[PDB]
Amino acid sequence: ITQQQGATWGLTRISHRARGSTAYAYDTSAGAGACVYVIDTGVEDTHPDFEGRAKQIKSYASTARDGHGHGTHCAGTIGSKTWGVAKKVSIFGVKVLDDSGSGSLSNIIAGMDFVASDRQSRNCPRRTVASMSLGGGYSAALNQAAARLQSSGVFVAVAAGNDNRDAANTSPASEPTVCTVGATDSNDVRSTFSNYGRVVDIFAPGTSITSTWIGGRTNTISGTSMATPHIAGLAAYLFGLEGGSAGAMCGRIQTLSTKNVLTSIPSGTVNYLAFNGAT
Repeated sequence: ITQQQGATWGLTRISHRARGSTAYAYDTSAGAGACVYVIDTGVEDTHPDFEGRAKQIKSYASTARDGHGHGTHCAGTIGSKTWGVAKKVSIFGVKVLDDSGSGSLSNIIAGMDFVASDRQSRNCPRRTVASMSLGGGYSAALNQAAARLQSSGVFVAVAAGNDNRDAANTSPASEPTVCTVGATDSNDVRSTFSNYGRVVDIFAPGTSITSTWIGGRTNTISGTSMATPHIAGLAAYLFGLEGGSAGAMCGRIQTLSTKNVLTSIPSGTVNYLAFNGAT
């Protein structure tokens, strides 16, 4: 167990039962041997903070690289050296959204099955994760694709949505079999924009999260898209430390989670906050 001093709040929060720490405590295994696919606007794999552990390998949009930054930020929270949860994990960028931030249903689905097939040919001994920080209106097609990816042996973490309503009307968030992620702020209050409801499985840091950005810079933004990679990284971390299965990982994260500390969690929604068991 090592301690990253002065780490960004999201990392400090998932490594401690209570607010107050300025450090990120985590096991040195740091997710080594695990793989995390980021289905978003792409990942600027040239960012120095990835130490070459990130690779943008597929695009279904107009361009082939992340010209927005959203996907790079999520990738950064997953495993960048300075802002990441699993600092030694391998990251793969799958671009399904154009640089504006939008993409077709067909391309989003195609991004999911691509992960399902590609991960089979990659050396990912500890296991594979799919991080989906995207969420539009309800879509059976999106839910089915996410379900297929999950069933194929990949742990899928998806954003709950930012409509401040039940995530039942958001996809892939509404898919029962995936791990749906809500967002919280540094004072343990549900993010003002975070969706909720029975379909949400876990909450993680999502308000004012700092991470990698395009141009080799950094940025601080908010959204369930920021909370999702905390969970994606946590699973990669657990895979590399205690192992586990893709099908039991969401439940494992719920079991380990810090309970009853969040404010504004309506009855019927789980008051579970991501915890890595490092302290």
